[PDB]
Amino acid sequence: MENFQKVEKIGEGTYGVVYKARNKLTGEVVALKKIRTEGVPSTAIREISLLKELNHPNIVKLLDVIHTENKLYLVFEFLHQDLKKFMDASALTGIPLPLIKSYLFQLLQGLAFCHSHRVLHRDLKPQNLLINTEGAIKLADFGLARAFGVPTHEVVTLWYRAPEILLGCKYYSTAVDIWSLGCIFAEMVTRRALFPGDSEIDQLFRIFRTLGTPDEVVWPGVTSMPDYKPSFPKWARQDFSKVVPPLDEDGRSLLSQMLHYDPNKRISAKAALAHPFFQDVTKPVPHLRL
Ligand SMILES: C=CCNc1nc(N)c(C(=O)c2ccncc2)s1
Repeated sequence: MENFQKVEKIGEGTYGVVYKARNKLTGEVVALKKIRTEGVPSTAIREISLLKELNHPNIVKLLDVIHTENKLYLVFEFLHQDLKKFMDASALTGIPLPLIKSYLFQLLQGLAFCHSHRVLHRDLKPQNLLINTEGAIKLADFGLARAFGVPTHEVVTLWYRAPEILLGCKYYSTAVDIWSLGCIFAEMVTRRALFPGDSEIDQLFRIFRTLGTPDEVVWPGVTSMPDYKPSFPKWARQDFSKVVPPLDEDGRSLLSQMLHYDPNKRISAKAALAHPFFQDVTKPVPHLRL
């Protein structure tokens, strides 16, 4: 904008570009997202202005929404690093379990809050989980699909997409976020993406190959879904101890519940917080190189 100075470009999206900026007047440093077009749909600006009220310590604060000259600016509190970068930097050593558990616990708290207020993220990924030096981790760049929908030179990653979305479900439930967070949990533990699909069908088949091709037994209604094909190959579920070694049984149990095929059987964020895995949760600080 004009009340700001683009320190640097910190991100790219199909929607818009993200900049680290400094408020010429208040001096506060923020992340600024710029978006495209002929009048900007209002049904969007309303679901957006509503997110300005969704305040929680584990949700990146949306400071302002500014619609001007066919441009939409979202001003957010700035964090210094995202989990994707932190994982790459911790890849040789691995994030210590206590920190993984603390991050998973905080993210479930952020989701429990969003979900209790009927708001879904829809596009959780390491790149939009932001961390600070205080040991906090926060949810950012909400999918605002209910605000806009589902999305140059920016291929959308499908690695964290819940199976019901890939199968063409018309209505997303809060379970899509739990699925995405389970995939992230597995990735933090193993230091490798759980289901790195490079196309929608490849994404779906990688999930099937690991968790077994779903059927009416484990997911009632699955065979009636829009993109379900009877011709899908039938893979047997793989031994789950092979999925996230060396994660302990409490962690494996919780992950397995976050990855249930049936959105109705999938654990909620609130129930996940009560899982035995968090009996010894603590809040360590990460070592950050900024
Ligand atoms: C991760 C380091 C840069 N600092 C950031 N800080 C914040 N708050 C960021 C975002 O809210 C964000 C917006 C749109 N897409 C992705 C992230 S990015």
